[PDB]
Amino acid sequence: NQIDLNVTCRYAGVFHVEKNGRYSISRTEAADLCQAFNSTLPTMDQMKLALSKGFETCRYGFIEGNVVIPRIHPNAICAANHTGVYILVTSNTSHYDTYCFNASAPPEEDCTSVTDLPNSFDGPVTITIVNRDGTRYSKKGEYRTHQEDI
Ligand SMILES: C[C@@H]1CN(C(=O)c2cnsn2)[C@@H](C)CO1
Repeated sequence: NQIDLNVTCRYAGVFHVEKNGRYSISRTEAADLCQAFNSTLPTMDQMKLALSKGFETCRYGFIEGNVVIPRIHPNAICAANHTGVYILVTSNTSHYDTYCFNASAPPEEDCTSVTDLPNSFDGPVTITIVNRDGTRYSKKGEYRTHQEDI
């Protein structure tokens, strides 16, 4: 009973979280997941400031109100070559990655590793935070509050 959470650097508190190496997070699960990181879904303004500090990914993820990809460099296979905060307009499906915002993080680029999931609750799952440099932090618990997400 294991969940891997791959996380990035933070940029003005905003970071990306991919669960189990595939698009697998619902909107309800995303809010609960950021809450376990003492974080919230970023606002569009918070995401635009993170972008300005150096944040980009090549993966769709929830923010408050939309599903987006922050892009700095145009790449044909990432958000159809767009730059800026690219907003997903048309999709049949409901599961993506998520972004999270931690107000207590540093103001600009923070590429240190994430070493804790401070607000997860008691439960049976081995939850492993996997950093881009491969460093891992694991704990037994749960973060999903909606049964349909389990
Ligand atoms: C990234 C922020 C802070 N954080 C960390 O584990 C951390 C430790 N050192 S740097 N980042 C988690 C609470 C998620 O929200």
